[PDB]
Amino acid sequence: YDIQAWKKQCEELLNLIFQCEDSEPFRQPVDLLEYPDYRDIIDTPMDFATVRETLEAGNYESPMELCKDVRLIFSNSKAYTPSKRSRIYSMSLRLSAFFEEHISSVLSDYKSALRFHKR
Ligand SMILES: N#Cc1cc(Br)ccc1O
Repeated sequence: YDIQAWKKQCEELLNLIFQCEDSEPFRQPVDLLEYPDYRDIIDTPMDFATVRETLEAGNYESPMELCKDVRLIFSNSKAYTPSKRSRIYSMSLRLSAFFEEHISSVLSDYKSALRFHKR
């Protein structure tokens, strides 16, 4: 019932995501020089370095907030892709499946810890 355990669990999951080749297009903000119309479609850019920095600065209160930012990386990729068959979008789908498979226990354990704290 450790209410703080999610933070190191998220740090370790972000480390795995950074080791994965599929994360390369998402490790840093999208390059506006390569994609000059990016901000005409995407209102809120997000990337894994920003997620990691926000976590390390102590600026997430819960793993749900981290999960909302990670999911924004994937929805941005889906909204900017010109095709559902594109390379970068295809990498986003595999990364998303891996992230969701691993974040599920983090969220469940945190929510269970909070419910126990308030019993
Ligand atoms: N992150 C990540 C990831 C992990 C495995 Br296993 C396979 C594909 C991926 O995109």
